[PDB]
Amino acid sequence: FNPYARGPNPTAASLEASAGPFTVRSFTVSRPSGYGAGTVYYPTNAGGTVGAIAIVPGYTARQSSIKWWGPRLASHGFVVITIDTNSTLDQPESRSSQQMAALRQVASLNGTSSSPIYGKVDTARMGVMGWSMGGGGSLISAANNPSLKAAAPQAPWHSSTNFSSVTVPTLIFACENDSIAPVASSALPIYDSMSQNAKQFLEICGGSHSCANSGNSNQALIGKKGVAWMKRFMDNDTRYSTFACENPNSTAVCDFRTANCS
Ligand SMILES: *[C@@H]1O[C@H](CO)[C@@H](O)[C@H](O)[C@H]1NC(C)=O
Ligand SMILES: *[C@@H]1O[C@H](CO)[C@@H](O)[C@H](O)[C@H]1NC(C)=O
Ligand SMILES: *[C@@H]1O[C@H](CO)[C@@H](O)[C@H](O)[C@H]1NC(C)=O
Ligand SMILES: *[C@@H]1O[C@H](CO)[C@@H](O)[C@H](O)[C@H]1NC(C)=O
Repeated sequence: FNPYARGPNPTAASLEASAGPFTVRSFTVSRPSGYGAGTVYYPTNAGGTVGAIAIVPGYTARQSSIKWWGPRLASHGFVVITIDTNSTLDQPESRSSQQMAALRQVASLNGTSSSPIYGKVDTARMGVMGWSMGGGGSLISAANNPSLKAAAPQAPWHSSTNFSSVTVPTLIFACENDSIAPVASSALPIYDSMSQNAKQFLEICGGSHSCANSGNSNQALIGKKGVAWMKRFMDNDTRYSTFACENPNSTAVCDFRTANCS
């Protein structure tokens, strides 16, 4: 028996749906501690403590760019914080620090009797996501904090592609037609650098740099993969092993790679 398993046995249809099995509520963080602002999404009815995921936007961008992940993930049994950075022009290292400050504050709110997430969080089970420089920051977070259970950045950018130190299970979303952080010089080299981990590469056909953002036309596939990855690795939930590891057989997938996935 897996003490972290939540929710019904998954299906393709249940993971491609706009909403998971749990009812979601949200709040604005009242006093953001070490980052600009944040929104916490949480399930009201998960039936046990859940892991936490912190999601960071790209350069110039705000929560709106990554907000669709909050309800999508929380509805499957996660506490999700979407942040604004101290500056829209923060670089990846700063974004990583702020992402981890957001996870810290979620852990603090677990212990805060006034918070809607009082006693809802397993602080030992955490995940990192983000777009562009926030995706680079997620990879920095993973490199610096190997106790993180999963990473799933989208269209990442970092001034270095070498993440050979990362031992955290890492899914990279990439966008075929990205001209900001081209796949061939950013996402794919970042993927190829990682030698120690479970990892996956999923490139979306015809995608611009914003192909995994709020308002994308591939929420069925991208949401299925992001939830499956986080369930598999944050919850050690092998019910999700096939959904996490499979080549999905979608018209939307223009490049796929996976390694050390079980
Ligand atoms: C973000 O700003 C807060 C001040 O509100 C500060 O505590 C934190 O250090 C800043 N983080 C970075 C990485 O600059
Ligand atoms: C969060 O608090 C609840 C109860 O108030 C507790 O059961 C749980 O273990 C806490 N999370 C962590 C990681 O300690
Ligand atoms: C990344 O950095 C490590 C540590 O220096 C080095 O051994 C390795 O060759 C580099 N990886 C790539 C893919 O360049
Ligand atoms: C992949 O999906 C298409 C679209 O529905 C389907 O026609 C095809 O038979 C599928 N591939 C496999 C493995 O069956």
